[PDB]
Amino acid sequence: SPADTNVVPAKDAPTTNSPPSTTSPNQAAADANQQQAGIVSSQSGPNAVGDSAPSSSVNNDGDIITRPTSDSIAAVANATKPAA
Repeated sequence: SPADTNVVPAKDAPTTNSPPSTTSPNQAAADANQQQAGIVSSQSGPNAVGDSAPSSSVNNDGDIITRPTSDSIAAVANATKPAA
């Protein structure tokens, strides 16, 4: 029974479920993933307490991004263009 014999991490899996948050990026994501898996809260006790998941917002550096790393470089760049 194929399409089962071979299952690999989905496209961009690290941070798929990760919800667009500005409060606790990781916690918020370690939860979308939590409910996502279907694992009820009351079921996993101590575990689902202090935990993080890669977040779709957190970006590669600590900083809690609010838009693509690229469109952010684009902001700084644009805001600096003396009249040719």
